[PDB]
Amino acid sequence: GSELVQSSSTGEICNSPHQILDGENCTLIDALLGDPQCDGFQNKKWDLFVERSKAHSNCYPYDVPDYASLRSLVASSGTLEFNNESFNWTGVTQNGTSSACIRRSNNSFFSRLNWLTHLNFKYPALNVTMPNNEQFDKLYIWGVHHPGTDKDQIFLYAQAAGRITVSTKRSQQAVIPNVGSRPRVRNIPSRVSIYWTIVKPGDILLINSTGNLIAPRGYFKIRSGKSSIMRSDAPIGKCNSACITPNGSIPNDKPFQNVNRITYGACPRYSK
Ligand SMILES: *[C@@H]1O[C@H](CO)[C@@H](O)[C@H](O)[C@H]1NC(C)=O
Ligand SMILES: *[C@@H]1O[C@H](CO)[C@@H](O)[C@H](O)[C@H]1NC(C)=O
Ligand SMILES: *[C@@H]1O[C@H](CO)[C@@H](O)[C@H](O)[C@H]1NC(C)=O
Ligand SMILES: *[C@H]1O[C@H](CO)[C@@H](O)[C@H](O)[C@H]1NC(C)=O
Repeated sequence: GSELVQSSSTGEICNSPHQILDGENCTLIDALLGDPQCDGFQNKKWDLFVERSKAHSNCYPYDVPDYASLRSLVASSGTLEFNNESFNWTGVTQNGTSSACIRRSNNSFFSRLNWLTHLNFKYPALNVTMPNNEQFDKLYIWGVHHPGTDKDQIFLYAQAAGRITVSTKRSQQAVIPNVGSRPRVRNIPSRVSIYWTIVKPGDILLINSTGNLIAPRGYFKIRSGKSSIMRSDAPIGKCNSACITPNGSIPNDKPFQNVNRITYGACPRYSK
């Protein structure tokens, strides 16, 4: 029967009763790192985050090796509560900026990251620690910088590229920066690779670096938690509905549904 299956929708997503966050030009990852279009998303919370097909990044060219996993982690958690922290950044210059990441017409950078360069032509071996003495877990986002040329590498860090090691008592992550010119993006042949690390209470964050480090300014709180993300170009209207799809919201009364596999909230079984 067809009275058991739902096939239609208004085409709109209803803004109630689930907290929906429309990304517009921004991906979740960009709102996390702090891309300048995405400054309004700071410390926002949500039950469902909606990515758009038109989304574009407009900052430093970067890649995230474990993109999906990170995008999914932060998704479930459903918060961007960030906390600034006082790292001991001695011996280095802070707040590097780029003409590729524009903010108020001035060269800037990802709001949540800290680009360290040499100070007086020295870049000491960093041995900096940040303990989690809190009750909850801390989520730290950091990166490694891959300059286009050796000339840039010496300009920025005053020595050749060496290993970056981010470890805790439970794990260790080690990256080797790779000097090499990758195709220009926003006139930038350099790249940044994004990595992440979770620190449990009583555990400690340990950073080891001789350059190429793109440092965190602090941590996000990690829930997880049942929130989510859906890729959809569907418009948003004012209404109430418990079940949302990428083709729009639908009512939750039939046992089945053939509009789309992906749903959030109290929904029918997909059938087809
Ligand atoms: C969305 O992206 C377009 C393309 O560059 C841009 O013109 C527009 O300003 C962006 N929207 C806003 C206001 O963030
Ligand atoms: C930061 O690092 C230096 C060298 O390791 C140390 O001597 C200094 O006391 C530190 N500053 C703070 C506030 O811990
Ligand atoms: C670095 O930038 C942040 C905000 O971008 C600012 O609050 C801080 O004072 C800056 N640090 C230094 C030492 O300039
Ligand atoms: C961190 O990394 C380097 C390269 O492996 C290592 O030689 C150095 O001793 C380490 N620093 C600390 C804090 O042990």
